[PDB]
Amino acid sequence: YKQIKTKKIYEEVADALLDMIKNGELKPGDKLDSVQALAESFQVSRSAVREALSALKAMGLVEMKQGEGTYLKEFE
Ligand code: NA
Ligand code: NA
Repeated sequence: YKQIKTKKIYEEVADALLDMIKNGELKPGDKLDSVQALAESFQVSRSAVREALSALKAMGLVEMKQGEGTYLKEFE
């Protein structure tokens, strides 16, 4: 029961972001914090955050509005 999955660091970060989506902290259409801000908040490298955001992008959860920021997808 307490045989918890072990994960790579970027996967811990991706899961924390998914959690925030589920709990309504990060809402569809919201601009995500910068890589630097997320790295500091999660106590990980910029590299880990970028890999986590690539994972979310591959899940179709992320987009760009023209440019200058990463946004949670609002409309599928
Ligand atoms: Na592993
Ligand atoms: Na973490």
